[PDB]
Amino acid sequence: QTKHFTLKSDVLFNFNKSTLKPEGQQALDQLYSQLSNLDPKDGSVVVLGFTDRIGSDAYNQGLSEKRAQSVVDYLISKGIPSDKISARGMGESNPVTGNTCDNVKPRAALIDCLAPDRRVEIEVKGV
Amino acid sequence: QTKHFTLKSDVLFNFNKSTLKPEGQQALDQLYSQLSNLDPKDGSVVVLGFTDRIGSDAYNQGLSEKRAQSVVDYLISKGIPSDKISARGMGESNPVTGNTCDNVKPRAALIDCLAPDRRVEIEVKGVK
Repeated sequence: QTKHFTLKSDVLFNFNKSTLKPEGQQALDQLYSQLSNLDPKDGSVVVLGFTDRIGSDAYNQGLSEKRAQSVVDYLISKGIPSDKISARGMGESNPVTGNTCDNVKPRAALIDCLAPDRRVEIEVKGV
Repeated sequence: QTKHFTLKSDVLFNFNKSTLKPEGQQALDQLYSQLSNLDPKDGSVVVLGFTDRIGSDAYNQGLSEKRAQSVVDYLISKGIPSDKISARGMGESNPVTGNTCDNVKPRAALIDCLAPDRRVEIEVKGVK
């Protein structure tokens, strides 16, 4: 059995930062039950960080990876074994919004429209 | 005679980049006849780039400069002599909004509130 989780980066992290906000800690707490029912042998967890097509929530590079790694770190401290979990920074790839926001021009409104693309996804194999 | 022009950085550039956008070229095209009719002996152009207060001082300064050079480089190609036009990046200093946005959240609302600070200012000296 495979499970999929999506968290909002706007809730998890401050702008340009990868330190988990309290609300982000809580959202990982609330999912940790089901996020940890792993097969001892072949259970694995992959944390994938994404931003939007203009990278609106960062001005420094590497933040989608930093954020995924930051989520891994937290989850390991909750009790996922470190050899069972890994982080990847997917940047702007695989946008959820598709072409929805192509014609949105103001910076504020474009940020809003692109919110669904600013997320961390978690794939759990073997539950 | 001195003249002052202000362009919206949001129109001229993409977020966190300094490549002059088409609509930025076009906005420059439209002011051109107002900033090219210069005196050969006293006429000068200065292009100032400003950012909002979000992020690093030094970061915003650098971004600021590149944006100003992009505007200058383009204006040079429309026909302004290189020795009469100049670029100066100003970072987050001299904000138009003052403290108006100090407590604004979340980020999109703040970005919207800080818009007037994200600008390119152009000073034209000695216009005929």
